[PDB]
Amino acid sequence: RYTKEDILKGEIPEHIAIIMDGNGRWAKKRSLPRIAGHHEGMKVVKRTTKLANELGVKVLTLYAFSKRPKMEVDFLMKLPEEFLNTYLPELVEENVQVRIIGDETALPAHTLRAIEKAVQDTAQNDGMILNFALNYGGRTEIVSAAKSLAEKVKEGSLNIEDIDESLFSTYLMTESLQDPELLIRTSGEIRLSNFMLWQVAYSEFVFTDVLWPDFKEDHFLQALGEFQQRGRRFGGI
Amino acid sequence: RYTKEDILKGEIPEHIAIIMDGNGRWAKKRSLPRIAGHHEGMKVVKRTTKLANELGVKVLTLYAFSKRPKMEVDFLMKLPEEFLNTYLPELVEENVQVRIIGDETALPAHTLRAIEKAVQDTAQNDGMILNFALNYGGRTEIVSAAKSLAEKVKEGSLNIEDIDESLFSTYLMTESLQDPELLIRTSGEIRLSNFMLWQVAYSEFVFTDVLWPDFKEDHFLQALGEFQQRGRRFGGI
Ligand SMILES: CCc1cc(N2CCCCCC2)n2ncc(-c3ccc(F)cc3)c2n1
Ligand SMILES: CCc1cc(N2CCCCCC2)n2ncc(-c3ccc(F)cc3)c2n1
Repeated sequence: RYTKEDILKGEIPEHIAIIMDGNGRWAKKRSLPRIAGHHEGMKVVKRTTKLANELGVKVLTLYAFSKRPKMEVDFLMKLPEEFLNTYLPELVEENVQVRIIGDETALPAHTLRAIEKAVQDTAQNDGMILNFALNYGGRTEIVSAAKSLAEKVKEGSLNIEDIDESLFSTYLMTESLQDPELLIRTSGEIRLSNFMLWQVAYSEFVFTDVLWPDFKEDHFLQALGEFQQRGRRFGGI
Repeated sequence: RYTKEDILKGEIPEHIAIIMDGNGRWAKKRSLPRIAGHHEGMKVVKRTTKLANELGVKVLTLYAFSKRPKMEVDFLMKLPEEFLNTYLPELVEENVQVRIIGDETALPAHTLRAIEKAVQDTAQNDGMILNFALNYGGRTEIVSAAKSLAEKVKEGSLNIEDIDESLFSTYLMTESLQDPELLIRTSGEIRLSNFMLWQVAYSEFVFTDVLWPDFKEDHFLQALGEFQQRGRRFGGI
């Protein structure tokens, strides 16, 4: 419905967050193994990155889910390395900054050292930020912020009366990131699932039935079109 | 589409939260003054309370919004008193517990003393809880929880390593309430608008274009039907 051209003439949210869901359901629909769903979603991460960056998006936060059989768990823990293997050279050429939020202690040393090198390899780029949220949880992030504030208060380098909304935001894992103007959730679930609770206080939400491996350029455009037409509504605010 | 009978044979969320929006837009549609929108929404609070309580709902959290002309601001600040005036005797007979969350210091003394008496007048009831959220904000609630935890840590009655997800929940304004299984937002906006950020981490969300003064029994049923059919879906989880 919405061509690319139409979308560009309109407003482009600086920070988009996508809850990438439905990789396994896609595989089942396809009569394919579950791991083939996750691999296909990996290629969709690339196309989304490219288009969002072409579109002038400034931050793209992609959320990958967390008790499946431990062959599948190990496989997903190796996806970052495969993705970075195949797509990092064009990520540095396309001027992307690779970044990661979440509990990093949940991944093996080898996976972290691959991730951390792609990070420092793109840190001197200044284009789009590609933020991967891994083993990330909204409530845990909030509680960890409170505990670190409590510890500075305990040590006497922070006074409780100086703890305010903006200071609290500096203690979250997204401290140097503007809040997402747009959150997209694929695979038909209409929930937040413990994702960026504090940060999406005022974000527009766009839900779609489309499964993440199917969520290609046209579907991405339609969500932007949905975002834009909300800005063109009349009446009260 | 969904009769009452159908809805009852299914599962009833124990805690529902509604973002009551669209009172003014309804008035404009009706060629009526804005304050007549707010008064009509007040009568919809009653019918929703009655039906939810008949339906066996255990907690009903209703959210009323917060810079309009100061004739309209003063008018909304007097709605609690009018509502409690007209509907409290049947709220005590219908076994409802009236409760309130939010920054109470934002209302005048007379409005608080009316609210607080309706509270203690129903405190010895044990049926449905009717929770009114007034001058309530998700982020401020979270920050106030951190500041009180910081203060017990400062005084030495709490150790930082004992601050966890469940303890953090005890410091929110909804401390003695289960998280809502269902959040409903009327008037067509698909956003949270800084409402119960921590508490809706896992809630099902139901959005509707219906304006709150129009949101009567049938529309309420359809949202429950929507809630129930999500539980009957197949595939992955
Ligand atoms: C669970 C682990 C996982 C799963 C996963 N999926 C499954 C989630 C939906 C996308 C399909 C591929 N992806 N896709 C990219 C990454 C990635 C992570 C870190 C990084 F630095 C670069 C890329 C990824 N990581
Ligand atoms: C802003 C103040 C306001 C506005 C308002 N609206 C406007 C919001 C949508 C509902 C229409 C009537 N309502 N409806 C009930 C109450 C109420 C508050 C406290 C209490 F103890 C009992 C009832 C209410 N309070």
